[PDB]
Amino acid sequence: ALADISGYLDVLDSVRGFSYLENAREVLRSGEARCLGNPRSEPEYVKALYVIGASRIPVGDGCSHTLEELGVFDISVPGEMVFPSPLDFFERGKPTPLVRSRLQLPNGVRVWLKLEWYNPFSLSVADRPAVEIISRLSRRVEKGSLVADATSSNFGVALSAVARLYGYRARVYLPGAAEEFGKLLPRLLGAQVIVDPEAPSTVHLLPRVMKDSKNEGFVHVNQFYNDANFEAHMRGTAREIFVQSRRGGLALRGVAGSLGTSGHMSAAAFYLQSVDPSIRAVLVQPAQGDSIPGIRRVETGMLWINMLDISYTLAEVTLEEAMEAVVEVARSDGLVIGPSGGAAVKALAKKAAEGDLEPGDYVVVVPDTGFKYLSLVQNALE
Ligand SMILES: Cc1ncc(COP(=O)(O)O)c(CN[C@@H](COP(=O)(O)O)C(=O)O)c1O
Repeated sequence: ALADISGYLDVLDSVRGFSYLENAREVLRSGEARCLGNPRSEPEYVKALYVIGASRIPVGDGCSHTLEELGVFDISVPGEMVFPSPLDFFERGKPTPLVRSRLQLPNGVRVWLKLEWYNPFSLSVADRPAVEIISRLSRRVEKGSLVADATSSNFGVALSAVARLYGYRARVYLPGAAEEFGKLLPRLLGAQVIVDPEAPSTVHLLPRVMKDSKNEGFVHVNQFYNDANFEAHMRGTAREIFVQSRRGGLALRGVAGSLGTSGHMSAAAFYLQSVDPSIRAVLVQPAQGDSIPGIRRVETGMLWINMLDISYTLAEVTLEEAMEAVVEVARSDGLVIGPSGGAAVKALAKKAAEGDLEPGDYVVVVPDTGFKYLSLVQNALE
């Protein structure tokens, strides 16, 4: 029998650790889930169903239910794109678009771009962990409280918009090299902004954010370490790639993407590899010395990509190459993607050129829109 999962969402605040992900993997592998006689007594199984995108739980004795029955494949978007409020727009206005590029890659690699700027608050993939993180906290943190984090730009914008929509104040910390939209748009959205010209990277800033958190008592939502980030992408980004691949008729052979906190690409690789373990994940390594906004090198400390049972391949990409790929996609598709999106197209093209990849459909997650990076666009034009 089926029950509405929204009833059982306290397992989100009681289950800890990654061991529940075994259940998520097996349900996705087998395409079905066993009924729970006492759902309240299996909180790991319930969390696993939420995390893969079920809206209903299987309840009863000996029965089982398919992904489709559990609502993994439910259509959420009203055909007419009308929404009673901004958060309902964020929630129901999904999947984000998956668009075949006209770009031709060597060796039968067909390229599809998943456009994460179609998120309403930061015009970036960072809306999704902001919403899930503030939502989970809205259960236990009193309204009016301050929330804060370190960001490269995007997550701090999404944080400021989302915290305000739920009744919280926000503070964002940024390094001096961050884009101007990152330092300015949070103030527009009513958040306090702290810029460190000394900080060379966003993780550099984490000790200061932690220290100020002890002194002032604000909630440090810590997108680097908060599992709600990874879980937002499992039930959003990754489940969409799966559902979009199936209903789209793609022969999905891999996904490509870039790593900041590593939340969205871990989710993508973990989720799809549960369904089919030969699916590649090609991941961008910014070249040592180079700064590509929003992203960073693996060895510098990433939670999910490291701890989860995920296969991936790295590719080194310089900022110059990322920008040449922004240029090619624009001229080829008329879409203007951000530097980290060009970096992932470039990483996929490298692997294609080397003969490493099966022919088929590859999805590239494009984190944001190039319109936000005019100085780098001007440099690339040269
Ligand atoms: C523009 C851009 N491109 C890629 C990413 C990577 O997503 P992840 O968190 O792996 O999921 C982001 C994410 N931006 C964060 C993190 O900045 P860091 O370099 O310290 O991870 C942000 O603060 O906005 C992004 O913005």
